[PDB]
Amino acid sequence: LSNKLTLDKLDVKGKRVVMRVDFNVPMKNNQITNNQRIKAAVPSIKFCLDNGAKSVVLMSHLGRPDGVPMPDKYSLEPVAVELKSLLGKDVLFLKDCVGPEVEKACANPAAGSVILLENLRFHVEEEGKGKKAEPAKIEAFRASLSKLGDVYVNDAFGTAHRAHSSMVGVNLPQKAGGFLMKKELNYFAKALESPERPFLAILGGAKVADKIQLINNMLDKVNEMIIGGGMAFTFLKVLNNMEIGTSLFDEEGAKIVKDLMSKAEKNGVKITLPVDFVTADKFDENAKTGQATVASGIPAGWMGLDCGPESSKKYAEAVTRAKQIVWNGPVGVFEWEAFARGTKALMDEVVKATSRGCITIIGGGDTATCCAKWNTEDKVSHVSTGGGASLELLEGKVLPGVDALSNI
Ligand SMILES: Nc1ncnc2c1ncn2[C@@H]1O[C@H](COP(=O)(O)OP(=O)(O)O)[C@@H](O)[C@H]1O
Ligand SMILES: [Mg+2]
Repeated sequence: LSNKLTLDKLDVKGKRVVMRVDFNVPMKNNQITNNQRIKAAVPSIKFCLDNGAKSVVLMSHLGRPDGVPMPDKYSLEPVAVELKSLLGKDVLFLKDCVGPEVEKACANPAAGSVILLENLRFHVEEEGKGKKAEPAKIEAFRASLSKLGDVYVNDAFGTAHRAHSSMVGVNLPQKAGGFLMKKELNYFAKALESPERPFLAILGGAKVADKIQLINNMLDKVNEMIIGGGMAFTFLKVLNNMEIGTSLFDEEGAKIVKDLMSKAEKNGVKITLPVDFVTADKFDENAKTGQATVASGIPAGWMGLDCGPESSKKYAEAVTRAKQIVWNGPVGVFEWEAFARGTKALMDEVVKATSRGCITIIGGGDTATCCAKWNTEDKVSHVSTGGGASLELLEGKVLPGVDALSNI
């Protein structure tokens, strides 16, 4: 951010501040399971209020409602409640994020007002697609958001890889990076400058279509890569002709698997894929469970939701060799006890590695929740609010949310 406006240089006195945050927090049984991402924005929010901001209007997405209002499933209302406790101030929640009624709520607020808008992705104009997109409405959506403040702050590190309307399209004269954006970028700048080697990337989780497309460039930066979680099945189906049942599979990514493996070979990147699994008869906490290996395949109508013990051993071996690790994506559905062992075991190993001097970086809305669940947040080097955003920094890219900020 050396050439970007940041919040420490933004005059907020008497100003309405419209602020993009990443409040895309994990939810289970409808409750917030980790408030990490909300707590992480509090320093910027408090700074604005302590320095005389007239208001702070907070906007985020939650999940992927795909441009349709889904207040039953993906409302940010619970976040407003949580933010109250964390701030020490009350926060007014609006049931939309644009236009007439929201614009009036934000036009001239009482001094010190904190306002949280509803899920930006209830409108197809945020992402620009759903559910297909339309330029004049996209422009109009961005215009509306811009009226909600006099100055703009982006503290949404976790979303900074998304060139979405709220992230790159707000038109106000001063667009400043917040303190979380600064903290995260500064950490990664230093950690990625001259990594300790071997440098291992651990890629798991879900969102396989997105994550598989990051591997090509990551292969130029790391010395080893664990490909686990939901992403492994695309690789195993292609490379081993493994039956994968109903496990996550990315048709598009499947087409580049062999090219990625070629490139890993060319670059001397050792790829560790799982070799065994805990299977489920459906995507449910209380599914019937089984075991499978790559040789056995996964039966029809069953899905692999965790790696098995033989995979955990191979993952542990990669971790023991590492002097630096970036981990994004649990290696199983760790939210459900039946499918949590692989991720706990990997967590144990990553903690052990830190203790003997490994630089260990865990990132993501869900992967950071692994740290919270097993009480390891202060037992690794850094826990980032960014998952994909962090992987994009590892690739060596500028994040669109940062690029869109005002130059100094
Ligand atoms: N084999 C699997 N099949 C389906 N989902 C999985 C599997 N392994 C992990 N997951 C899920 O991936 C989800 C989070 O992945 P992701 O969003 O990519 O991570 P992060 O939010 O840290 O970037 C977790 O909710 C976990 O339940
Ligand atoms: Mg996630």
